[PDB]
Amino acid sequence: LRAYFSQPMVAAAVIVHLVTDGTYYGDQKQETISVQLLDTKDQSHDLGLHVLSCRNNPLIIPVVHDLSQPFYHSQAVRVSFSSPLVAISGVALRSFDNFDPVTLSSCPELAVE
Amino acid sequence: LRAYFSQPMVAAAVIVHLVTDGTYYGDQKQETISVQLLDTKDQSHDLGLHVLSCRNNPLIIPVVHDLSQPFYHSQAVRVSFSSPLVAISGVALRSFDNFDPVTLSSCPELAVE
Repeated sequence: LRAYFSQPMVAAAVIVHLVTDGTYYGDQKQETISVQLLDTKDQSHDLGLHVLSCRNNPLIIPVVHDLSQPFYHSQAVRVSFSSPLVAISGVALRSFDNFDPVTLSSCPELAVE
Repeated sequence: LRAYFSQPMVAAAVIVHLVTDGTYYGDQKQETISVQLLDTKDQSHDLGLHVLSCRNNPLIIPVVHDLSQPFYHSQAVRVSFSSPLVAISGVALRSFDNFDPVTLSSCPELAVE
């Protein structure tokens, strides 16, 4: 599931809202969702495998970004799952409202004798 | 080794400059250094165990901060090691020069008919 966004911002977290866990009524296995952030430079950043629970309806996936590496804008989110009973109502991107960390990294007379 | 800093800022990375690996001439074991960032609220954040090498002389330790969690100022760095031959010339804190991410998270007439 490839979801695009109008304004490419940083991704503090990815909110994935589901209405089905994907669990079949005859199978006891749990269902996992894998989320890859996509940049404006078309690069995939893995966010890992997460199980699906109705208790965690708006799944919050926290993006752990290394502060030495530069921040990057996020354009698309690819959610990869291997179960056809999984349903997603909407995918959200969480950003910082006060600042954009990507673009932020971009008088009298003085007399000396 | 508890090193304090004058201006508490964020810690993008910790630079630990060494002049000895701590390796004894009769022992083949490597020597590890553990670094804990200390906050202004007096809380320890673990940065892990790192081996000491003369090739990797400045020893840039990156800090992987989860973007959902709030940023915190760093006051002190505690470097814990269990070998008496380890020597440290200086401990540095790497921050963002353009912005402080902690404190950054803190007209005409309109006529309506």
